[PDB]
Amino acid sequence: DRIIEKLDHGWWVVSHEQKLWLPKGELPYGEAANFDLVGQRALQIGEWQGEPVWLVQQQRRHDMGSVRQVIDLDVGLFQLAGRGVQLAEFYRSHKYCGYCGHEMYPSKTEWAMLCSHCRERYYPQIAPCIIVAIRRDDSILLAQHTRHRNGVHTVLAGFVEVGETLEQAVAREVMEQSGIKVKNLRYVTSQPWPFPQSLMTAFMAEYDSGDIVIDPKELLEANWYRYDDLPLLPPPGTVARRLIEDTVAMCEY
Amino acid sequence: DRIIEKDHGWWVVSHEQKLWLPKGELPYGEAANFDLVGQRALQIGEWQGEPVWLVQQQRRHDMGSVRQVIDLDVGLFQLAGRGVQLAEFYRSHKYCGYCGHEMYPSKTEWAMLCSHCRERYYPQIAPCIIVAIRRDDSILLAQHTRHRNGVHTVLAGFVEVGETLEQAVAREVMEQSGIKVKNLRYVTSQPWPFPQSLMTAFMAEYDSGDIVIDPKELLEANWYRYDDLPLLPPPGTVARRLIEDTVAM
Ligand SMILES: NC(=O)c1ccc[n+]([C@@H]2O[C@H](COP(=O)([O-])OP(=O)(O)OC[C@H]3O[C@@H](n4cnc5c(N)ncnc54)[C@H](O)[C@@H]3O)[C@@H](O)[C@H]2O)c1
Ligand SMILES: NC(=O)c1ccc[n+]([C@@H]2O[C@H](COP(=O)([O-])OP(=O)(O)OC[C@H]3O[C@@H](n4cnc5c(N)ncnc54)[C@H](O)[C@@H]3O)[C@@H](O)[C@H]2O)c1
Ligand SMILES: [Zn+2]
Ligand SMILES: [Zn+2]
Repeated sequence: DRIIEKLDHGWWVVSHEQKLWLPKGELPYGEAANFDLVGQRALQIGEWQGEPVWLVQQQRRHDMGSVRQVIDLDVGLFQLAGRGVQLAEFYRSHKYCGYCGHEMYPSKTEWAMLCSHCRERYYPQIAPCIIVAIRRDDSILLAQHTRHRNGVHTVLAGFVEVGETLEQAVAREVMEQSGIKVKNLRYVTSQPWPFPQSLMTAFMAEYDSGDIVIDPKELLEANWYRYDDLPLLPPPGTVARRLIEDTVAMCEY
Repeated sequence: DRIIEKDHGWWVVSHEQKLWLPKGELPYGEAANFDLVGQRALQIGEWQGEPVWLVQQQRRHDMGSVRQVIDLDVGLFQLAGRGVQLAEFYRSHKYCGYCGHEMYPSKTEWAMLCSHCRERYYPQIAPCIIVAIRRDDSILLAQHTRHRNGVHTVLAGFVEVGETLEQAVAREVMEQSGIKVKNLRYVTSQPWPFPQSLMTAFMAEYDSGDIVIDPKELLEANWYRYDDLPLLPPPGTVARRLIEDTVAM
């Protein structure tokens, strides 16, 4: 944490209310003076290839928008842009102490908010979330979502509840949304997803039993699609798409 | 979520990160046994065809940690952990952190809602890595500065915002021990309500580096041969599960 000088440089995440400043559609890069940031306060949130990544908690007049717009960057830098967006919301969300009502102040030694009155504190909230590609022989279960409305057929996802494992969360979400039981559950990777603050844990699984019965609150439609006859898919750069490619590349025939 | 009547099952009576443990054990039976009739409860799960209830209440005697009841079956201990964490979730959002007004709970999910500014919160689960680092016939085991109890265990740390589980493993191992690892394999996960972690358990393999410990986290660390292990964390912890899987090789 520090006040920005003229000869500070790097990547500047100027963020407020889940948006960040992307003039010309790009993450600002360069010297502080080129963005009128001298004298402002910033937290260094990481480093990319020799360059500090800076979080400035500030609203600009124009070009504020979604961090999704810089998802074409190297994954490592896009994760760091998302860190800034999530940190600015973390601070905004703990202006007051939840236990106490009293105003909070930020730690100097880590990402945390401390109460001026209570002994209590908070750290940023990461929301663990499962996402699973279910295979049935030569086919993959794909579904359209009620709250999306986008023509994309994708795999099944949901937030982990308190007191449950990732494995229980997969079995519970698959059952609730689609009525099927799965076997041979297998972890493959994870992915920070700042929309607003999820951590994806990505799984493959195999069909075991049951018939597709939908919860219409979550799914408009679900079905088994043969690996070479697929519909429209979620974009590259999501673990969902990678899970579907891996499952296709598996189908061995 | 409603008022309790003379109702049955497992009772998680929790205030300020403790629950009521008469005789050291979880209360089980009808509401009248425990002077609970007319109080407010939330059903938080089901165990062997019987409800598990959370009552947000302080008792005068025998309040304790959920750790006392870890000898229960994993599935029930998970539910008692849920009640403790749920009670602390509600207490931690009496007030809205955005605008400062009092919140009120959702009736359709576990959530706290703000009438005044229309933001909400869900229960915080803190993802946390734990990893058994294997080197041929050997496993990395460390003594912790926090507990100081003769127990040699594996390495663990909280995942950061913006990082993967894989980067969190590599980072925590590097910061605590100085070694670089490879061949990360996921094994399992486990809720750990102390106060609110979700452990994601990994195996890794020694790639390179020498052991140089952070004396603010570790007192000591070394490579132990799989059949000549020091005192290990108690069975039933996820740390013990990790070590026993790597011993089995
Ligand atoms: N990277 C990917 O491949 C990928 C793909 C799909 C979804 N996702 C992410 O996974 C998350 C969940 O997907 P979804 O469509 O099932 O939910 P959603 O995107 O429809 O989110 C809204 C609902 O989640 C519910 N919920 C329960 N617990 C929550 C918690 N801790 N935090 C926030 N919301 C909670 C709330 O009721 C809320 O109405 C989302 O963050 C989504 O962006 C990532
Ligand atoms: N299941 C098992 O067998 C097992 C074994 C070992 C450790 N664990 C868990 O993993 C943790 C690792 O030990 P420890 O060093 O964190 O002890 P700790 O709980 O005392 O750590 C607290 C410190 O870590 C940071 N911290 C706490 N919560 C955080 C959060 N959400 N986000 C970021 N940072 C946070 C803070 O700096 C704090 O000073 C343990 O606290 C415990 O919960 C589980
Ligand atoms: Zn306070
Ligand atoms: Zn509010």
